Amino acid sequence: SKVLIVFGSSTGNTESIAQKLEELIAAGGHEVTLLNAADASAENLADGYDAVLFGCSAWGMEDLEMQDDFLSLFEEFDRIGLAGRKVAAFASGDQEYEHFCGAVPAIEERAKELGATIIAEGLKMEGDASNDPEAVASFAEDVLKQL
Ligand SMILES: Cc1cc2nc3c(=O)[nH]c(=O)nc-3n(C[C@H](O)[C@H](O)[C@H](O)COP(=O)(O)O)c2cc1C
Repeated sequence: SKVLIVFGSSTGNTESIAQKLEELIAAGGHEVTLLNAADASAENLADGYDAVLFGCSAWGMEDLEMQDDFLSLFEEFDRIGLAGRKVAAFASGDQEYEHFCGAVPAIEERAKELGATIIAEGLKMEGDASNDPEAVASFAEDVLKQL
């Protein structure tokens, strides 16, 4: 299967998780493409992919709850081509904040509204990939079960 992992990361944490997921998922035999959301154009972004994984870190303040680069992309979700495709979401955040990884449920929410099938429980965790390999590895296995 073909997987696109698009992430918004401001200190490299979610970027980290995204590299790890690519690693684990390629070891599962699949073609993976890793895309920084700062470099992504929403229009037809999902063409050709069997599954799309969305990474987005949590930022309660100034920023309209989402990571910068991901907010610009998320607001164009209906241009991506998500109808009929498999989708899952993951984030890095901090439990000490009132709303922990709030982008997770919204990504799942909008995707599903645009006709995508959510294939794994959304990953909410703190730090980078190495901070919590067990959380990353579960997310990956769940995705890999739907590929
Ligand atoms: C300005 C500021 C606001 C934050 N707001 C939230 C938030 O409300 N919810 C949350 O879960 N984490 C919040 N965090 C934690 C960050 O999202 C956390 O450091 C995360 O790992 C960063 O991910 P990234 O490096 O991939 O962008 C905040 C951190 C900073 C410093």
